[PDB]
Amino acid sequence: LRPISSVVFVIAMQAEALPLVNKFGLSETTDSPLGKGLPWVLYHGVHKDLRINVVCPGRDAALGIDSVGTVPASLITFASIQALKPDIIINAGTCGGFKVKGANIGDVFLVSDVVFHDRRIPIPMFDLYGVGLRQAFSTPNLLKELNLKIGRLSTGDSLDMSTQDETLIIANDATLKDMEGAAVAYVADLLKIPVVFLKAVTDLVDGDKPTAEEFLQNLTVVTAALEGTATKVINFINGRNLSDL
Amino acid sequence: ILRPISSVVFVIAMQAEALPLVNKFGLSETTDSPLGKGLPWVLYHGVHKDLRINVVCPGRDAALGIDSVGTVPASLITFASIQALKPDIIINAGTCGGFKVKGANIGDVFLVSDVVFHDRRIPIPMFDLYGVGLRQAFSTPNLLKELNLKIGRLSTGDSLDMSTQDETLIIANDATLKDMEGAAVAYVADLLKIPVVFLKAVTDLVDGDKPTAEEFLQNLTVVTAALEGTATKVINFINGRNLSDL
Repeated sequence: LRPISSVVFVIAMQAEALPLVNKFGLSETTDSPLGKGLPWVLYHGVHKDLRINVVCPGRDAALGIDSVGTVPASLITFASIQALKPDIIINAGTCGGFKVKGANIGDVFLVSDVVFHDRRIPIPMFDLYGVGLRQAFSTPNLLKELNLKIGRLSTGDSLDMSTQDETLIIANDATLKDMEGAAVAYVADLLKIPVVFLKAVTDLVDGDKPTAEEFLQNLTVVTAALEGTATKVINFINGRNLSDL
Repeated sequence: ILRPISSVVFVIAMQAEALPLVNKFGLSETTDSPLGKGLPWVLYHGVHKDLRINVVCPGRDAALGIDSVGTVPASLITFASIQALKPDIIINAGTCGGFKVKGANIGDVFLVSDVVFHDRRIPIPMFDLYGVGLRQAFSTPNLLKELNLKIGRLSTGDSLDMSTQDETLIIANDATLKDMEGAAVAYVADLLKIPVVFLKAVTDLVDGDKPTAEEFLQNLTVVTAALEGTATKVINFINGRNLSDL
């Protein structure tokens, strides 16, 4: 095969992208290559053997909060793949974790496989489709070298967790809970692009703090840990082919 | 210079829901992959009188062949169709559950006034309203006057069933209709500034006495014919009119 030459990061919140942007000296795109009048942000750069791009769903028109959730993440994954034809996608972001599954605040996890906990369609065939079980691209050398934790990720468009959500998340044996991962994998699967995840724990879903409060409290520090890992991930990938990880 | 509507996109989640409409207007399946290669998405195009008509579906899933329902695939095809096909107006036609307390009956084909999500709960200020994603459908007063369709709020979520948490939000948002793509089509259409209108045909009563999946499957064929019937009259009404006339 050929060495990986192009990597796209899909990152939901702009402050989580920014340190990575600055670290690799990436520039904000000016020519709206993913479509006109869109709030989306793309940062581009060439670093050693890798073209590097980072896409975010951008600041919402009303208030400028990050356009989080499965739909915007799915849109930018699709558009950036079609526009750039990367070798690999990395969906980097924050997530909730389970203490009983070994998750701690500030851990940056790799993901083995990914599901939805909030697409409940109680009809055969549709049920499995809804769950949308998908495997992350195998990166055994990356995991070993960086000494990263790993677990199943469960995706849904809510930050909190209803009773029904929790039953499905426990049943699927997830270590991690986010708001976009499985939608990224659906699009990547559709377009035959390998996908890796980097999910950084801001809050303990089985813990003694409310989710929204804990997430907001740890966001700044955990973002920094996520940048430290994503940086190492980029350097590791440089000059390797997909077989090497 | 402004002009009468020349191009319409239909976004339809299930192929069987799209076919009656395809047959009615003699549309043919595109072979040129206008939205991108290697995808399961299906596009039908044709010309009826003064209007070019595109019907797009998220396609049958690779595993078992079932319709790729839900907000993500709908929002992708909306996005790709807008960019490639450059429509004047989008119509999101599909089936939905209805609340009989809100005046909905099985076989009713509604015109949506506005749209929300009931399954994006982000209990943080600013994020909360964003998650709900309240959006107004394009104003079509004359169409409503002509066609006499019931109207009401649509509430969107990626589940066919309704958890207790979903219900609380659906009740408080005073929706008449419940579906699986609507608010996401609206989101995408807003982003790209395309007028969107919704035709939602009631297959099951969320506050009735029949299990949802069961009632939906039972009524799907007859309600799909009803939906074709309304969409046909919508297409014929739009013909020759500008946006501001509906």
